[PDB]
Amino acid sequence: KRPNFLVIVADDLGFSDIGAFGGEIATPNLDALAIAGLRLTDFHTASAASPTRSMLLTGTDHHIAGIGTVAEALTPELEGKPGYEGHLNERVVALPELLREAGYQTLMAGKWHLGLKPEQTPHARGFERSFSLLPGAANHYGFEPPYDESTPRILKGTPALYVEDERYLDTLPEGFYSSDAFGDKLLQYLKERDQSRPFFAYLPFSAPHWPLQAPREIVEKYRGRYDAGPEALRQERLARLKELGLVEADVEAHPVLALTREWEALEDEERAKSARAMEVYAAMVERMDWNIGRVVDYLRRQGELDNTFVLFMSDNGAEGALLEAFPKFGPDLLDFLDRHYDNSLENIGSANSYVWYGPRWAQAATAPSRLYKAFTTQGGIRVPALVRYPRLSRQGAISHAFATVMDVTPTLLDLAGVRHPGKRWRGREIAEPRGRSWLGWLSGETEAAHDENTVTGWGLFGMRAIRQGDWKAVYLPAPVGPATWQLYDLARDPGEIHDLADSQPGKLAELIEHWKRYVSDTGVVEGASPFLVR
Ligand SMILES: [NH3+]OP(=O)(O)c1ccccc1
Ligand SMILES: O=P(O)(O)c1ccccc1
Ligand SMILES: [Ca+2]
Repeated sequence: KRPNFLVIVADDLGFSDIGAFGGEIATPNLDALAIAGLRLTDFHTASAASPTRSMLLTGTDHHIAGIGTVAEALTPELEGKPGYEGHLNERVVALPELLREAGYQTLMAGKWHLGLKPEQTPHARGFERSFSLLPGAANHYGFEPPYDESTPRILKGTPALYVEDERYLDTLPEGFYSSDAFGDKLLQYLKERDQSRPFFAYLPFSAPHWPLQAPREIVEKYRGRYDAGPEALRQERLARLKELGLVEADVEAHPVLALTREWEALEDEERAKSARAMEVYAAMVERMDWNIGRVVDYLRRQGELDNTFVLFMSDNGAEGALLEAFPKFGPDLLDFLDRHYDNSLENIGSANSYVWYGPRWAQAATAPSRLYKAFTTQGGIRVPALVRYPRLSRQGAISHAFATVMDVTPTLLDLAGVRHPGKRWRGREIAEPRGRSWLGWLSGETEAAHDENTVTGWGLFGMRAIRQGDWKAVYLPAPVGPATWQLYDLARDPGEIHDLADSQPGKLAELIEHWKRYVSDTGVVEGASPFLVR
C-alpha cells in the first residue's frame, strides 16, 4: 500500500523549544513522534517563511520558484525579475499537484504565504480541500485593527485573510484561534476522506509566529517559568542539548548579539512583560502540539499512523526581530500599537495584545548557532526536524546528516511511486528539483542523502551563504556584519565563530565559484539596500 503523508510546519519555532530537542515547553505529542522517529540536527530551510514554503512544495530553490525575496518587501530593481513574482510561479509544479494526479487526496489547513490571488491559492495549486490563512501572518484570534492609510505597513500586510477552497471567508467562527481552527479543519477533512485512498495532509501552523497569543489557561501553566530570563534559558537549553546528544559536549556557542538591554539591566515591569511574552510563546507551542496530537491520535485510532510518513519541521530560525526597528513596517508601529492594543502585563497573549519576544529570547532557542531568522548563518537556516515512519529502517536515532527542505518533494514522490515529470508539465517548461530523495538514506542503504561535495546556496535580504560538504561561507552586509565573506568549518565550529577566510583562502575561493554558479542557476538578484534598520 502507498503511504499517506503528514507534513507539519511550525512557524518561527526555534531549534531547542520542543521537549525532544532540549526544551522545557510541554510537547508530548511531538516528543513521541521525535523519539520514535529520526531527529535531524543538520536539516536546513531558507531564512524566512515564504522562501522556505516555496522550496518545501517544489524541491527547488526559492529564487526559481517565485519567492526570490519576500513579497512584502519587493523593491523596483527586483520587480519583474524571473522568480521574483512574490507568489509560487508557473515555472514550477507543486508536490500536491503531482500527488493529486496520482490518486492522492490533497488536504491543507494552515498558513499559505505563497499568494493572495484566486489563481495562487491552495485550491489553485493542487489541494482538493484547504482552509488557509493566505498572508504571512495575522491576529490568531481574528481581531483586526482599523485599516487605513496611516495603519503600519506590517499590519496592513497581515489581515486575517482566510479562504476555504475557492471561497474567501467573510467571517470567522466564534472562538476562532488559529492553531485550533487548523486542527479542527484538518481533522474534518481527514474524517471526511475516502478511506480507500491515501492522503497528503499539509499542516502549516501560524504559531508560534507573532503576535504572541494563546489561550489564557495554557499561558497560566508557564507562570513564573521564565523569570530568570533569556540568558538563563539559553544555558538550560545548551545543557540539555548536550545531555541529549543533539550537540557535542564541547561545542562553543556563538555569543548573543542584541541591541536591546540585557535582562539584569531591565526594570522590574519591563522584565515582567518580557517574561510574560515568553510564557505566551510557550503556550503557543504547547497548544500547537495539542492540535498535532488531535490529528495524530485520530490517524492512530484509524490504524493509519504507521502507514503515514510524518514530517515535522520549523520553517526558519527562531524570530529575533524587533519589528519596531524597521521603518518599512511603520510608520510609527509602536505608537499605533499603544493606541489600539493593550500590552500591559495582564493582557499580553490575548486577542487585543500585539507582542514579539525579540532577539534575546530568540537566541536562547537557536543556540549554539549564530543569530536567528532572516540571517543566512546557521541560526537562521538550521531548524528542528523529525521523520516518523516505521517502514524506514533509520528510526529511533539522532542524525547529524546534512539535509534540506528541497529534499522533501523528491522523497515524497519516491515513496508515492510517482516520477517527477521532468522539464515540462501541463505544457509549460518547469524546473526540476535541486534536492535529493532521502529514501536511500532513511532505508539504511546510505549514511546520508548528500556528501562532502554537495553544494547548496542561500541568498535573501542581501545576505548570502554557500556550503559544500561541511564547509560554509557566509556574507552578512552592514550594519549586521563585516560585508565580507567569512568561512567556517561547520564540523569543528557549528557556532560560526572562527573565520577561516585568511587561513584557508583556497577553500574560500572555491566556495565563491560555487556561489556564482548558484546565483547563475537560480536567478539571484541583489538590490541596492539589503534592508534598513533604524
Ligand atoms: N560555549 O558555553 P557555555 O558553557 O554554555 C557559556 C557559559 C557562560 C557564558 C557563555 C557560554
Ligand atoms: O517572513 P514572515 O513570515 O516573518 C512575514 C513577513 C511579512 C508579513 C508577514 C510575515
Ligand atoms: Ca516563519
